Amino acid sequence: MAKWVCKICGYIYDEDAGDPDNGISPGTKFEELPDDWVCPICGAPKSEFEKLED
Ligand SMILES: [Fe+3]
Ligand code: NA
Repeated sequence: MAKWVCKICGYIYDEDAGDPDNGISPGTKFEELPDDWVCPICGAPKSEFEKLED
């Protein structure tokens, strides 16, 4: 699955890992993260992530 970078701090949201400590099971696509999910490192909103692909 895809990976997304936090353009603030460099955290990688890896869809295969999810974010279970913050309520997100492995395999959750970035689009399906709740609108108010934030970077677990710096708190950046979803708007500050970019998908790692061409
Ligand atoms: Fe961040
Ligand atoms: Na933190």
